[PDB]
Amino acid sequence: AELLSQQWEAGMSLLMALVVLLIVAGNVLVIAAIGSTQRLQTLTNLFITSLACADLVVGLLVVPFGATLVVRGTWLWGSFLCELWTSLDVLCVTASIETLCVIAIDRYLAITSPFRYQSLMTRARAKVIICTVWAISALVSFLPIMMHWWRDEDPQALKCYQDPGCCDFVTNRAYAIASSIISFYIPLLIMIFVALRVYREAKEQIRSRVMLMREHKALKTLGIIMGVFTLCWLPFFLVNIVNVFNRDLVPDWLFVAFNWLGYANSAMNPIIYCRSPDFRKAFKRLLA
Ligand SMILES: CC(C)CCC[C@@H](C)[C@H]1CC[C@H]2[C@@H]3CC=C4C[C@@H](OC(=O)CCC(=O)O)CC[C@]4(C)[C@H]3CC[C@]12C
Ligand SMILES: CCCCCCCCCC(=O)N(CCO)C[C@@H](O)[C@@H](O)[C@@H](O)[C@@H](O)CO
Ligand SMILES: CC(C)NC[C@H](O)c1ccc(O)c(O)c1
Ligand code: NA
Repeated sequence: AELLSQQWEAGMSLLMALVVLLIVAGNVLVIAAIGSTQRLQTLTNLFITSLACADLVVGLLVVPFGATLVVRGTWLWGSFLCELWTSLDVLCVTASIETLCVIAIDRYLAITSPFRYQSLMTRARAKVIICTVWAISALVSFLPIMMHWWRDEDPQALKCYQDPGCCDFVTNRAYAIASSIISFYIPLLIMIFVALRVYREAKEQIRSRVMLMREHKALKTLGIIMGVFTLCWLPFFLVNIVNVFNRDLVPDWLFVAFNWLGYANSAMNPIIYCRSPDFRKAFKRLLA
């Protein structure tokens, strides 16, 4: 029994250490590549930097803390840090999906009014966009959490809030539905709708020719970013709505799983950016 625990503990700590490393390595690379390569300092890559920062926070903060939880079987860090950890978790997913929308809108704009785009998109304005995203994201994630709008009346739940070694995010139905809709479902819809317009206007372009194939590989890359993010988080967000209506329909282990799949997504973008010649050559440079 104490052997089964020691085996599991150490093998899990390892897998965990790996995912931390993969996320932090991958995203530092992306930030450095962009930071040190003028060729890669497009306005669009500013949003990528932002998205990589969200993933970076998941790597440095979110995953390590949740790893100690998954490994040791309790929250070691006390109540305040549990709330902060919970916030940083919600913040990141919110910032990611909002930044993806911005990216999709940037691309729709550049593809359908290259001239208006030219005289409306500047570095100074791209920074305002990024900050506004983080501002709205913080607004929507921190305040209700710090202000306890999320808590439940149930005595089983009240037992967990009092237990300083419990860090379970048991929420009332109102918050479950609300935060899901506000932080994920609405920007998910917006992003899809916009990304389908981008696809249309890109296919009503085909009918120099190499200039247009290079742009279309880049577009499809962003496409994959958005698709993969959706697959990594939608199963969690459906299961979240469903629990509000029936806690028996979907097994608990699968609810935990879908959340980790969510965290896993922060590892993926740097791999996907390898489709691009420039990133790949910058990745070889840096790693020496
Ligand atoms: C909480 C949920 C419901 C919000 C989800 C919506 C966001 C994903 C998107 C939809 C459209 C985006 C907005 C579209 C345009 C802008 C203008 C943009 O930058 C500027 O206006 C710079 C102008 C300047 O100051 O000179 C600021 C961000 C903002 C509000 C964007 C921030 C994110 C928005 C609101
Ligand atoms: C952007 C996210 C914002 C979400 C804001 C949700 C705030 C709503 C707060 C809320 O709905 N409750 C108080 C929570 O402080 C009610 C719950 O406590 C509920 O458990 C009880 O009223 C039950 O008795 C239901 O019949
Ligand atoms: C393990 C818990 C803290 N993970 C929370 C999950 O990432 C989440 C993200 C956004 C939400 O709106 C939400 O309710 C829940
Ligand atoms: Na607790």
